[PDB]
Amino acid sequence: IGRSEWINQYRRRLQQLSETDIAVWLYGAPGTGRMTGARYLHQFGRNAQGEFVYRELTPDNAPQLNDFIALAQGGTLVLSHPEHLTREQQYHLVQLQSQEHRPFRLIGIGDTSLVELAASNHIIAELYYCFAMTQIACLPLT
Repeated sequence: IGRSEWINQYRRRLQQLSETDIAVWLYGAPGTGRMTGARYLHQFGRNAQGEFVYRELTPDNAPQLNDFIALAQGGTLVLSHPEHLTREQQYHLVQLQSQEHRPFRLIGIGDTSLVELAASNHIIAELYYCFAMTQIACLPLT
């Protein structure tokens, strides 16, 4: 079973995760150190040099999505409460990821795994598609 195996197993995911440009979904209850993973992931990321932007998406700010993408460019982009985003907005996001070379590394931070979000609140399948492989439960490295 193991006690600290989970962290190393969790830690192992980050180490092997860092090379890939694939979107990572970091989820769990707050204080689970998911935020710490993104910075760690970004810091150990190839695009560490690139701007690192994290946005918590209130409805009022959810509209000016584009500024984050433009500002965020060449570097990791971190967002939460992605569920708010318009289907076209979800799709925009999703389309950019498709290119062989990603414009930005996309990390999704959630209380819960997508699926339970996607089920609970509708999320487009395409957006889900990148997410499904990368959806992770953060473990406190402290």
